Amino acid sequence: KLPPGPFPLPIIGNLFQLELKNIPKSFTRLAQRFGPVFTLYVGSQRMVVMHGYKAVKEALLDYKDEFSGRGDLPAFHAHRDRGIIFNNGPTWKDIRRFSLTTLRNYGKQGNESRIQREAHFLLEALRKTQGQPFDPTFLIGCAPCNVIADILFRKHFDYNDEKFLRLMYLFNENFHLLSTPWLQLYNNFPSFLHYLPGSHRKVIKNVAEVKEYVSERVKEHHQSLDPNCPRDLTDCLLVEMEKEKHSAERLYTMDGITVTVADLFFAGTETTSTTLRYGLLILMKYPEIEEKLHEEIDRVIGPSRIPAIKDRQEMPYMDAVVHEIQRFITLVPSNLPHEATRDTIFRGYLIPKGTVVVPTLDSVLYDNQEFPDPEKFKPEHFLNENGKFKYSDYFKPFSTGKRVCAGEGLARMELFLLLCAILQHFNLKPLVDPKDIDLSPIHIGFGCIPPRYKLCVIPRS
Ligand code: HEM
Ligand SMILES: O=C(O)CCCCCCCCCn1ccnc1
Repeated sequence: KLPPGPFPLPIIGNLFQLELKNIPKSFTRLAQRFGPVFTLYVGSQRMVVMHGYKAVKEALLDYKDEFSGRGDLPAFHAHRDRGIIFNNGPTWKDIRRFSLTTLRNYGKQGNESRIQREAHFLLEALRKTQGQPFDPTFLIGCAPCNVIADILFRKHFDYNDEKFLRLMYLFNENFHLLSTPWLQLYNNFPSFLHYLPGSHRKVIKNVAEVKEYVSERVKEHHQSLDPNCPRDLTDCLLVEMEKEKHSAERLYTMDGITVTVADLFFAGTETTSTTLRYGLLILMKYPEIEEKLHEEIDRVIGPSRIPAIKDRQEMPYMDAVVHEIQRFITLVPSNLPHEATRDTIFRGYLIPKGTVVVPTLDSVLYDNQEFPDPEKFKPEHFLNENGKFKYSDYFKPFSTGKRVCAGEGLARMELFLLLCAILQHFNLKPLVDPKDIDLSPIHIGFGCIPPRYKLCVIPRS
């Protein structure tokens, strides 16, 4: 006995129910017609979609083990059932718990200091543009890139090095491309379409170039490994592997490790970068907000002292903007796809093993009761009428549960420390009138991709 759904047609199924440029808006339409749990078939891959905090909460927390699987994402058949993001096999639980442990120890003062170092290079690069117009995409991006780099490869990159930029280029191209209608079709009809021309070929060339670059980095680390002396997360995984040779039941291969690593790298980068990039664009739209932030920075931190995590509890306005940048932009709006590990019962309904379960996040992030006027950027969505920070259980842009984002703590510290560093030293100057900025995502699918723009940064000191 399944959840309500539209009458699915042969082979295509429910395709017609969805606008491919805007799946999330199409899920919300379905939420009115059929309620907070509904059944879609696309391909003949059956999926269950939950809408609204109540229904999204339950699915993620109440039925933890049941929905802890990873729905199939064919663009990433080079990552599939290895690593962490894209993996549905029995190899998942142990790689995830171990990578989590490792991050937390590299992370505690290590993350604050690491991020803090990186901001010196970031600011230098922003100064360097000598107040003239620049696309921030591959400037602001280098900062979260380096941070995940040093954790992963103890490697640090200059801002103009060829390969660095090429990695960032691929990260960005795949994200744009994975948010286009053409890719959405690819994702549910992979065997009809895979071998045809079109930009799934590009997204796949690119997944491979990234895996190849990482591959080489993991072999480099083999060949000069001091087992006594990890230098980065790569070594720790190599080390977990060597402790595991005398065992026919293998839970790490060179392959296993290169994927864990690629996952962390591209997620460690593209994710923070998009957020930051969409944050600056928002703040050029609302000059009054950017200015309230300058006053609070100058009052609590002053012209020059480096920003720290301890400054957060003391800046309730920044805290609400960093929260609202994330809330408003709904970076991953349909979440990452879950799947039923087991046949299960949800509220009243049957969900078979192998059903893709979509616990949609923008429906939570955009609750009309939690956040009146959810369509508007409004810092006071996280402030009592009293100027103090207002916590929300509805702030789930990292999801929650057995598969909660592995990079949460890092990302959150990044958006804060970095936004702070940026605005302390510069003001934003756009090249169009604040009134004229479209803040709407240009591509909506896998992520929400912001308009491409240029700006100027004007030194404060
Ligand atoms: C900056 C904003 C970020 C957002 C909004 C975000 C969001 C998400 C979301 C929504 C998921 C899906 C959770 C689920 O399966 O239910 C996810 C998974 C994941 N994220 Fe992130 N992320 C961000 C940054 C990062 C960073 C910085 C890293 C790593 C350094 C990271 C690493 C991962 C990994 C490895 C998974 C797969 C988890 C698993 O299946 O066990 N993310 N992320
Ligand atoms: O294809 C590659 O190897 C690199 C490009 C992949 C870009 C995907 C970025 C999506 C952000 C969603 N996410 C992924 C993990 N945590 C959040």
